[PDB]
Amino acid sequence: MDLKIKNKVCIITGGAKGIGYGIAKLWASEGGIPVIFSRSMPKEHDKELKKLSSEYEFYEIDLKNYEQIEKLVKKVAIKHGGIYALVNNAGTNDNLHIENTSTQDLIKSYENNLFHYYTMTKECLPYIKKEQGSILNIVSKTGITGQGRTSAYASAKAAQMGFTREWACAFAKDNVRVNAIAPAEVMTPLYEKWLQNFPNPKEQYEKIAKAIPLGHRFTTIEEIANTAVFTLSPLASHTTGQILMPDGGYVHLDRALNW
Amino acid sequence: MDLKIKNKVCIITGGAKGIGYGIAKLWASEGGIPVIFSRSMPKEHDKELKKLSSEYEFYEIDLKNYEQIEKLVKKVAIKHGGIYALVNNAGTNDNLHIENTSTQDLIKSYENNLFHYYTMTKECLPYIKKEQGSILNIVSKTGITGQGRTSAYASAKAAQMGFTREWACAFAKDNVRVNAIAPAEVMTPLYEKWLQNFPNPKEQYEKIAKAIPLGHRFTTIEEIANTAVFTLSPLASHTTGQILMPDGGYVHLDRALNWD
Repeated sequence: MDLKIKNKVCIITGGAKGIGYGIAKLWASEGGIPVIFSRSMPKEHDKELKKLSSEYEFYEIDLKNYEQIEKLVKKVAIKHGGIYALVNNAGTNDNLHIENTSTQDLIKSYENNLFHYYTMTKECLPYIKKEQGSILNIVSKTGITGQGRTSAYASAKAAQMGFTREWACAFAKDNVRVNAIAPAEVMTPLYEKWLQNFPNPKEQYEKIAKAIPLGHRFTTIEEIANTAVFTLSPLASHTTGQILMPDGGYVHLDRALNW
Repeated sequence: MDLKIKNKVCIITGGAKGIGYGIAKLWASEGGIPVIFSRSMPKEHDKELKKLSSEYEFYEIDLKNYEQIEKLVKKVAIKHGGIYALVNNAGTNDNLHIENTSTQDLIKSYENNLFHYYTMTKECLPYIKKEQGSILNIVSKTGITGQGRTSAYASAKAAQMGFTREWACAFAKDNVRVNAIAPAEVMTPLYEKWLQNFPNPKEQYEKIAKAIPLGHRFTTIEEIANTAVFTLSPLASHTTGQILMPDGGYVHLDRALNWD
């Protein structure tokens, strides 16, 4: 299947690790040019991305600094001639519960998880409109389902679903598509380290994983990336405003399901 | 992108024309083997599918005949060694409004549009489970949004969304994925024929298409097929229970949206 993304530039925030890095590698392996906006880039990942895409670039960026985003997005467009797509992905679940988190720390969490989806999209939009490209917002099941001790992350993820619908409305006339992917449980190196905090890591994994109908196992980075890159590509040219769940059935299947 | 469907068999009901045929062609272009279950097969379409896949087959079938379905699904599995996927797609919008349609005629509509989704899936399931394959139900925006003068079609399409969720639950343990695609307005030769019946076909098209946010134009068969075949493939290996809308924004974006 020819995704028709050869030499198309995609900026990926938080693209140096985890889901974002999986999207970056697949974008490059399909002929696209990934541009990584992250605070840091592991040297081994820089090496692999360079092997996959000779025009790939890493831009060291503090996504809480709006002026740095404006400067760096413009440098990307100058270097490459334009931008076809943006994947907003930087952020983490910081488990900030309302009952012991101040409003000020909610806002600090939004600085880390929410506001740069807006700033990045604002600055990329003139270029993405010119190329009739794509915006993809990586969100989370938690913005749909809740979780119970993570008010700041849950509301940021839902806000980004709202941006997805709003920007889909705003730019459909421009033939710019705007979609989101809501992963549920995705195995990443960071998740693996978290599981290793537990007295029995395999037991904790199985405790979480048994609630996933399809295979009682976490989604893979590859599975998220496959749907992300297909959705960004022109082969998904009438898909907009969608919140996509490649999640093993986590959101939609009967909560009581078991083996 | 390597979809990893080389030599995998997919049965497509209503696969001789329109959306089903687009799925069949793309399945074959990507290395899969499409098997078409329909009442008839255009000669030119048979020629094109054979050009794409020497093992493609057309089986003439009355999808209201459950025993013929049983016998022909078995024939496919014997011939090819198994079945990886099923696309349930046969049916039409017959615009049967409740106020002037008897319950008997509702049921006759279900014979045309609904019951064979169950029968086909029942008979394919042992084979698809063995191959840890995929079931894809083609439904319609109308099962979600309603329309207003098509009770039989709307309820059949919604019933099939129910089957999608139920079968996803039933066979997740078997690593069988079950999903649906809900197209909105898809340009097909059948749609073009329907439009040509109006005194002003262009204006009728534009009246409908102006309500589609992405481009004020119908979805293409290729757009439906691309999402269908990707979803069927092992690359969507954690996608199940989904009702997918490649639809230009028809279901989800503000109904008031316009280009002003």
